[PDB]
Amino acid sequence: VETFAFQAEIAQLMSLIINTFYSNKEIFLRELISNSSDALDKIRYETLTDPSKLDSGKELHINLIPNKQDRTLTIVDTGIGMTKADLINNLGTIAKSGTKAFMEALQAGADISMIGQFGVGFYSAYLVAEKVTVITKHNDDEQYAWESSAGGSFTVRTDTGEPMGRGTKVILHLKEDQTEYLEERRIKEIVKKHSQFIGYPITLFVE
Ligand SMILES: O=c1[nH]c2cc(CNS(=O)(=O)c3cccc4ccccc34)ccc2n1-c1cc(Cl)c(O)cc1O
Repeated sequence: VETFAFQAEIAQLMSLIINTFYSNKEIFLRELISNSSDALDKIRYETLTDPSKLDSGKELHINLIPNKQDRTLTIVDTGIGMTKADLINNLGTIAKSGTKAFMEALQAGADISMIGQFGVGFYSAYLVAEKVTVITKHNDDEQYAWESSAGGSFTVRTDTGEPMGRGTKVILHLKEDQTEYLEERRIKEIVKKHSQFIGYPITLFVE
């Protein structure tokens, strides 16, 4: 298991997300679905020139899976996925130029929801999750698991769980007071409000 530090601005962003009083936490789902849509756009794009890219799975979709027993909400997509290097590079060790000014804007009152437009919407997961596990499989690498409970670090390890074929699964281990996100009606409402016209099918599983 390898442990990495979050880049300083990323850690600062995570703390802002966890600490700032902001009731509109439901935006986390819109942001994770947006990332899934980008990943699906990318594999679709690559397949236009190389159909064999879809050998690991032809279906391009997003599934939302609540599990009340585990207190988890999982967002699964069959997008391009991430290699180990992609996880490290994109989920914690590098901050895009402009991140410092963006956080200064948040502090002066800009809406936390702007993290999506800026390109750091994944971290919205920490509005509702005490821990996030990201399981991913890219055609060019083996299956990996990234994980973090914030606190300034994340881990990466090869994953031995159920093979995914291709894509990414974000497992949100919900905070005790955020169980509304395991309810069918609540998830349905959020998807309709914020993600109704995504260009790939979104299936909300039930229990
Ligand atoms: O697995 C992948 N591959 C993805 C490829 C892109 C392309 N855009 S990018 O800026 O080049 C970029 C490249 C690699 C990793 C990125 C991670 C986040 C945002 C942009 C990233 C977008 C999302 C991707 N995801 C993914 C990630 C999260 Cl966090 C999620 O919740 C669900 C997901 O499917």
